[PDB]
Amino acid sequence: LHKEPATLIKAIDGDTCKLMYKGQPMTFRLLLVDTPETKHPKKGVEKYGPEASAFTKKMVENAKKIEVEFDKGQRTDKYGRGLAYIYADGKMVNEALVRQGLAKVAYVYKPNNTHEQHLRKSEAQAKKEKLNIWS
Ligand SMILES: Cc1cn([C@H]2C[C@H](OP(=O)(O)O)[C@@H](COP(=O)(O)O)O2)c(=O)[nH]c1=O
Ligand SMILES: [Ca+2]
Repeated sequence: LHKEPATLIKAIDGDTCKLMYKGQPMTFRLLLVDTPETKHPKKGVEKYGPEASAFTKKMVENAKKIEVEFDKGQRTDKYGRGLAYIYADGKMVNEALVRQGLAKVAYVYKPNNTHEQHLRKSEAQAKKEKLNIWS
């Protein structure tokens, strides 16, 4: 994979944000994870939804550098959102959330699963530590 610079435009929730990428603004959705909903009426405000949003917001707003790393398959989803692993000062936001029990590993669609095992190992640790979503 290969990291590329991006500039934060606006944090939306735990797993979705707006970034300036290659000159253009677009919304990104974190690969392989799912933070709880705080927007869609069908799901309502789910437990830890507000917590995941705050964690992500803090993490991306305070970073000196943001980088996007597309996987080997499709780079956007059906809603036109970029699908990537996002790094804040070298730290993967996707992993950070999973490690804290603020996201579950989900939407594993091959071949966009390069970091699946890494994320799963962090999810298991969060589970055994009974963190947030796993408490
Ligand atoms: C992370 C991810 C989400 N999605 C889709 C699946 C879900 O579609 P449906 O909404 O049609 O079920 C939605 C989940 O994202 P949200 O967690 O942002 O809702 O985005 C992908 O298509 N591929 C991905 O890699
Ligand atoms: Ca979500």
